[PDB]
Amino acid sequence: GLSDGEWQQVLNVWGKVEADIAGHGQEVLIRLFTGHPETLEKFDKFKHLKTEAEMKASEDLKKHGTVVLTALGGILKKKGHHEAELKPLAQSHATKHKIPIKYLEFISDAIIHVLHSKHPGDFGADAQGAMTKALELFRNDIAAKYKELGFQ
Ligand code: HEM
Repeated sequence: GLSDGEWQQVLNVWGKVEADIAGHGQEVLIRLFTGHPETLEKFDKFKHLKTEAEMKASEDLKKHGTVVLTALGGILKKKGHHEAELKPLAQSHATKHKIPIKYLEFISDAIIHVLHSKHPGDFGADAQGAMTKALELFRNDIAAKYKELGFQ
């Protein structure tokens, strides 16, 4: 798990996201979709986005980014005591959306990249370490539920 000092860094970094949740969310999803086009195919409602310009112009993509980052923020503020929050997300993403755990790795990496891109020089080495550990814990607990369901 994370130390209290590490959790404090996670939630300090998260204050940057909360100042512009929609912009961070849109950029996270765009980074995921352009870097890994197969992920776009999992969204019926985003398959029509042929270009990054269409993605950036999509108000509904920005809306979903707010949904995604609001959910992640709620989980992070539990500092690892997130079973109730995480279990339904793991179950919807395995059983309904059919999201391989690899794609959650992709989006975790996308979050780290967006943080550096929007806050260059202001996302320190300790902050990246702590946020990475928090995202790894999130992914690992999802993975446990994936394994329970036998989902690949
Ligand atoms: C930080 C990681 C993620 C979080 C917090 C997150 C959160 C959410 C939430 C809260 C919803 C709506 C409620 C639900 O269906 O459970 C949702 C829907 C969805 N998620 Fe995720 N998600 C994440 C990653 C991903 C990834 C990586 C993919 C695919 C590559 C994905 C695919 C989908 C799809 C297809 C839907 C339904 C979209 C629709 O409404 O048409 N999710 N997600």
